Amino acid sequence: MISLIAALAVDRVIGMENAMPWNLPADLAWFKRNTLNKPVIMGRHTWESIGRPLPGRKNIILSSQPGTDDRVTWVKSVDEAIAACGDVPEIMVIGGGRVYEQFLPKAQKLYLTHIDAEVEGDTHFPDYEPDDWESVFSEFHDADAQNSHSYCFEILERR
Ligand SMILES: NC(=O)c1ccc[n+]([C@@H]2O[C@H](COP(=O)([O-])OP(=O)(O)OC[C@H]3O[C@@H](n4cnc5c(N)ncnc54)[C@H](OP(=O)(O)O)[C@@H]3O)[C@@H](O)[C@H]2O)c1
Ligand SMILES: Nc1nc(=O)c2nc(CNc3ccc(C(=O)N[C@@H](CCC(=O)O)C(=O)O)cc3)cnc2[nH]1
Ligand SMILES: [Mn+2]
Ligand SMILES: [Mn+2]
Ligand SMILES: [Mn+2]
Ligand SMILES: [Mn+2]
Ligand SMILES: [Mn+2]
Repeated sequence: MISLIAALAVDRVIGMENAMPWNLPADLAWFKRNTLNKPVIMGRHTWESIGRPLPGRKNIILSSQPGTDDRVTWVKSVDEAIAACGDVPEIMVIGGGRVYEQFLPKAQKLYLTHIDAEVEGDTHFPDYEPDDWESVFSEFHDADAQNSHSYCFEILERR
C-alpha cells in the first residue's frame, strides 16, 4: 500500500522557498519513526531541500531528467517509482506538493501533522475530500521548550 506523510501548517501550507520555515523536533522524530526501514518517494525539489540521503531508507527520486547522484534511485514516472520499491508492505511518499497531488488518489493512508503555526507559503498540501477518510489515531501536544508550536499527529485511512 501507498501512504503519504506530511506536516501541514495553517491553510495546508507545507513549504516556502524550498524549505520548511518551522522547527519541530518532535515531528521530525515522528517522521523518522514512521519512515525508517521503508522506501521513501520524493520529488526532485524535496530531494534538494533535504540535501542528503535519508539513512536506513531506500530513497527514490522522481525527476524528468537523468540522476546526478548514485546514492539514491532515480525514476522518471509514478509507475516506475512504485515498481522500484518492490514488494514491500508500505511505500512512504514524502512530498512535495506536486508529488503529493499525484499519489493522493492511490494512497490508502495519510500520516498528517497539523501544526498550529501561521506561515506564508508557496506550496500546499492537496485539497483532500474529507468524506473519503477515517481518522484512526490522533494525538495532541502542547508547545514546550523544544517545540515552539502546538501540534497534532493524525493517521487517516481511506474508507
Ligand atoms: N511539510 C512537509 O511535510 C513537506 C514535505 C515535503 C516537501 N515539502 C516542501 O515542499 C516543497 C517542494 O515541493 P514542490 O511541489 O515544489 O516539488 P516536489 O513535488 O518535491 O518536486 C517536483 C519535481 O519532482 C519531479 N516530478 C514530480 N512528479 C514527476 C513525475 N510524474 N515524473 C517525473 N518527475 C516528476 C519534477 O522534477 P524535474 O523538474 O527534475 O522533472 C518536479 O519538478 C519545498 O518547500 C519543501 O520544503 C514539505
Ligand atoms: N511529518 C512530516 N514532517 C516533516 O518535517 C516532513 N518533511 C518532509 C520533507 N523534508 C525533510 C527534511 C528533513 C528530514 C530529516 O532530516 N529527517 C531526519 C531527522 C531525524 C530526527 O531528527 O529525529 C530523518 O532521519 O528522518 C526529513 C524530511 C516530508 N515529510 C514530512 N513529514
Ligand atoms: Mn487566511
Ligand atoms: Mn500511473
Ligand atoms: Mn510485485
Ligand atoms: Mn503557533
Ligand atoms: Mn487537487
